[PDB]
Amino acid sequence: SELRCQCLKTLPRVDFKNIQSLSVTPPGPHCAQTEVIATLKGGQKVCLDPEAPLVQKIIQKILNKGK
Amino acid sequence: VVASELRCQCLKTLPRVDFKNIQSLSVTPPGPHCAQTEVIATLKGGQKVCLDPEAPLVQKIIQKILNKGKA
Repeated sequence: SELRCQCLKTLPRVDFKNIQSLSVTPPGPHCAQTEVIATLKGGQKVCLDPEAPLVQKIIQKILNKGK
Repeated sequence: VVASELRCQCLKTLPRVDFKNIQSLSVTPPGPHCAQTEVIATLKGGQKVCLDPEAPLVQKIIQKILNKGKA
C-alpha cells in the first residue's frame, strides 16, 4: 500500500466561525509536507496553507477560544 | 447523534508530548457539547491523547508542525 499527500491545492484562509474541526498532520511516510485540512460546518473539506500567516493566526484563535 | 458531538472527547489533557511522537492532531473549537478547544494527538502506535490547548509548549509544538517546511 502507498498513501500520498491529499491536498492538491492549499488555500490562504477560511472564515474562523465556519470551522467545525481541523486536522494537522506533520511530514511522514505518506507526505513530505505538513497538511492542514479544515472541515467546515457545511461538510466542506478544504486544505489550508500551513505557512500562511492568516492560517496560523486562525489556528491560534481556535487554540485560545476555550473558556 | 454521535458521542463526539455530545460531550468533550478528552478525559484529561497533557501539558506537552514529544513532538516527533505525533502522527496527527485534530483540533476542535468549543461548541454546545464542550466548553474547551480539544487537541487530540494521535501518537505513533495509535494512542490518542489530548493536549492542553493553552499550554505554551503545546502552542509551540503546533507552530513547529505548521513551520516544518519553511527555510
